[PDB]
Amino acid sequence: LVRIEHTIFSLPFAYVGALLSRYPFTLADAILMAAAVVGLRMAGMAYNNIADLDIDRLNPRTAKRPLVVGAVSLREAWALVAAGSAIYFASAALLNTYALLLSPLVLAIALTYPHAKRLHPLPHLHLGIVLGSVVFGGAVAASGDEASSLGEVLRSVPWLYVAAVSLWVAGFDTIYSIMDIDFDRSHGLGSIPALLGPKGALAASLAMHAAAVALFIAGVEAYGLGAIATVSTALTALVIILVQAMAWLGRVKESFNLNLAVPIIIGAGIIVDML
Repeated sequence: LVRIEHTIFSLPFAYVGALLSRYPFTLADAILMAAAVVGLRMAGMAYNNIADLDIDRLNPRTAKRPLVVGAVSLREAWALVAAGSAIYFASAALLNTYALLLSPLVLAIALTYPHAKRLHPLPHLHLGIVLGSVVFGGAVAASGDEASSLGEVLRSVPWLYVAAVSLWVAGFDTIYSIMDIDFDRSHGLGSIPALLGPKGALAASLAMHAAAVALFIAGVEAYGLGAIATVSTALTALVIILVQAMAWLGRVKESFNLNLAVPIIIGAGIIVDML
C-alpha cells in the first residue's frame, strides 16, 4: 500500500534543485517534476513493502503493516511498482532527454535501498541519497530545457543541498533505527545503531546532522540566496537541532516526527519568495 499525500513533503526538495539551478523552467515542467516524484515515491514505497516482507512479518512493529496481514496482494503491490516506475519514466520523457537518460539510475537508487540493510550497515546513507536524487532530478528537470551537454546539467546541480538533505535524513533514520537495534541484530540486518549501540548512534547521528547544517549554511554564501531563503535556512537548521536535542533526551518519537517541519519550512519559504 502507498499513500500519495506523503509525496507533498518530497516536492520542495525537487523545486529547490530546479531553482538553485539557475536555468529556467515552465509550469508544465514543474508539474512533470511533481509527477516524477509521485511516481518515484509510489514505486519506492511499494517495492519497500515487498523486499522487506519476509522480515516485516517477524518484526513486532511491522506486524501491522499491510500485506503482512494480507490486506493487499504482491500483485497489487507489484502493480504500483510498475505504475510508479512508469509515471516517473513518463514525466521524465516529457521533460528532457537528460532527465530520461538519468531516469533508470535514479529509479535504481530508489529500488536498491531496501537491500542495503542486507549487504552493509549505514543503509541510512542509501536512504538519503534517494532524497538527494530528488533535488538532483529537480535540477536536471530544468537544465535540459534549456541546455547542451551532460557536463552542464551536472554543473547545474546544487550539490551542497544534495549532500545536506542526504545527511539530514541519514541522521534521523539513524535515530529511527534505535528502536530496531535488537531485531536488526540476530536477524543479520545492517544498522549503524546495531553496530554502535544507542550512545554511538546518537553520536554518528549528531555528526551527520552537524555536517548537514554546515552545508545548509554554506549554501547561502555559495548559491547567493536572499532574506527569506536565509531565514528558512536558519529555521531548518533550528529544527535539526531539536530532533538531536529531543533524541539525546531519549524521547525519540517526537524527535523523528519533528522532521516534517523542514519540508514545510522550505516549501513555505519558496511560496513566500515568489510573492
